[PDB]
Amino acid sequence: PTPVEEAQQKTIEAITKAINYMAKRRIGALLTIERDTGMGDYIETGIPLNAKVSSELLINIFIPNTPLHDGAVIMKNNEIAAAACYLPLSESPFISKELGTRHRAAVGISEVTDSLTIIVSEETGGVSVAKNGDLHRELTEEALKEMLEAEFKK
Amino acid sequence: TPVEEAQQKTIEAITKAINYMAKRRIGALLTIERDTGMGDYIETGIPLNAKVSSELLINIFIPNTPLHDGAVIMKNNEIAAAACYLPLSESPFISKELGTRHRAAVGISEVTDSLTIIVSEETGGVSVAKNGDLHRELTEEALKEMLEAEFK
Ligand SMILES: CC(=O)Nc1nc(C)c(-c2csc(N)n2)s1
Ligand SMILES: CC(=O)Nc1nc(C)c(-c2csc(N)n2)s1
Ligand SMILES: [Cl-]
Ligand SMILES: [Cl-]
Ligand SMILES: [Cl-]
Ligand SMILES: [Cl-]
Ligand SMILES: [Cl-]
Ligand SMILES: [Cl-]
Repeated sequence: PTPVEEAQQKTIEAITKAINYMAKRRIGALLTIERDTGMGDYIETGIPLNAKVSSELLINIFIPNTPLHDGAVIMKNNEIAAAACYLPLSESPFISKELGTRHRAAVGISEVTDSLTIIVSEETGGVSVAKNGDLHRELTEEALKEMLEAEFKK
Repeated sequence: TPVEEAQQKTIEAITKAINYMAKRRIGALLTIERDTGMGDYIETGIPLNAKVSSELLINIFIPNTPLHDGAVIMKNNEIAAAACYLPLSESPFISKELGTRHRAAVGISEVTDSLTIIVSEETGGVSVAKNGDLHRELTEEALKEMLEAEFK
């Protein structure tokens, strides 16, 4: 385990801990992780943080009725770049009618970037992921961690 | 100058966040490093190294959240860490009207030249600890003058 590999693993654990905490509490969340496609244009629409990753900061951002909780958090490598960001809303006809704006935004950014977006439903606490225009819903924590590990490789 | 404009933006962010928390009576503890290094206390909290904004400061201190207990420590115009430990003053002149937040603020002000702002969770009153003294029930004008004196 090189320092970079360990850093990546700590970031993955930080994400999965935060998502699990919010899922249990029905705390709605929208977390977009930059991959190879730069997302500066969307990062600039939010509140700049440029912060180190922690599960604690991720949770604190999404607490309901707070300044930062609406909109997307966008992450870069080992960084929380900005919160309350705008994302394009998908027009896909495959987006279930019972889903929220968070899901429409996550699929939207996944259609025009190679990013990975995680969504926590404030209705059910269910966890979903948007990638390449596809939305995969009702993920177990095992499924989420394995997705992140597969996606962080490259 | 760019530095000066950055400083005033930081002061405005702090004062807007403190005003918000005072109105809601949200307890808060914010220490700003000056010439005495505070790395030993920064290391006790959660690393952030985050840009200052009123929004982030508010989100940190929301009650019953991971980051709300402990001190935020600011250094070099950034939020270095949250949920940090500070030394509790042993002064016999701190009123028992005041909380652990205030005793920690006075304590760090006894061993550093930092400026610490405290919002009371009971009254929303704003105080500042500097050089071992605690200045209570501050107006918005007095807090801004203190921060301007401190950043100059
Ligand atoms: C064109 C447009 O409207 N883009 C949006 N993006 C995001 C991330 C939004 C949002 C609103 S409330 C919430 N939790 N997330 S709206
Ligand atoms: C020895 C010791 O414990 N020092 C402390 N520092 C800080 C900043 C504290 C705090 C603020 S709010 C809360 N519940 N605790 S206790
Ligand atoms: Cl970019
Ligand atoms: Cl939702
Ligand atoms: Cl779901
Ligand atoms: Cl409170
Ligand atoms: Cl908590
Ligand atoms: Cl208090």
